Amino acid sequence: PKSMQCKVILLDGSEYTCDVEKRSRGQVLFDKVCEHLNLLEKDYFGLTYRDAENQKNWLDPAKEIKKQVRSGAWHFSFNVKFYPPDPAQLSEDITRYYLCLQLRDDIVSGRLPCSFVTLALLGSYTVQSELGDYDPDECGSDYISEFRFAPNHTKELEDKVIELHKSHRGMTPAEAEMHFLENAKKLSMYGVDLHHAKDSEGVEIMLGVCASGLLIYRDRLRINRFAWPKVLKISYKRNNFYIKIRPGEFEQFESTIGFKLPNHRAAKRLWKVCVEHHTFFRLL
Ligand SMILES: Cc1cccc(C(=O)N2CCC(C(N)=O)CC2)c1
Repeated sequence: PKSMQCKVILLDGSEYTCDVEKRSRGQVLFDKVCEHLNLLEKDYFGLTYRDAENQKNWLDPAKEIKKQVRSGAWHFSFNVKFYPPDPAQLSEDITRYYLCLQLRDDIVSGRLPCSFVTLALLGSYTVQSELGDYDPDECGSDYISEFRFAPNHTKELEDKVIELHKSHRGMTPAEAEMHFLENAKKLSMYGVDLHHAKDSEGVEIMLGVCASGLLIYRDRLRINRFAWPKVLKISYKRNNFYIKIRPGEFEQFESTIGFKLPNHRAAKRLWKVCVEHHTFFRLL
């Protein structure tokens, strides 16, 4: 039985290596990673890989790994797939812990924009969780933390993290992680997966997929929001993605909004993440 080596980047930035039979479905690898991580609440997570176009794709647990990675290396990342709207309702601390690690990367990467004060508050909870109570021995007026807190670090941000860290004396890692999540979950881009698209008039927009529904960012003056209930059906054809929207009660007919994606694979990728989000958040 011939086995392929798999390399998985974990949320702490470490590499897990294992082997699976070469015809294995994604679920086989995912189960091995989750066992390694002592993760039971697996439903919120998945593995990503990079395609021949270098785009992030979700490894489908139901399909053979080889028919997805195709010509590419068997190299993956472990990621949050479905961001829980209320992390306090997760049953395990270790689940909240992996969600915190994901969000810290979302923030440092700039996928999850954040005000100065929220960057410093989130940072202060991370330090409390990672190091425990504030110690002036480690920290002088010139302190810079090893922790990455933001897409651009300043001395003022490092100072504010320490100031808030001082206020958290006696907080346990689980408690600090829960506070981190209570703040992160409120950010306007929390758990929003963004896709580049053009509207029916060729104007560049972003589509966001999240728990509550589909967002159309036409600009900061005009964001349209379609709660999952308002979304009749989803479809792709060629480079196009279509959303059918319920009529207002007493209008007779649904509306169709069409979008032009960069290529056929980007349209199919958007369709599949929408279907998965609608199913997941239909059942939550
Ligand atoms: C489709 C739809 C319907 C209602 C609200 C939104 C919205 O604005 N989101 C989702 C929630 C998110 C958050 N931080 O909870 C802020 C962005 C989207």
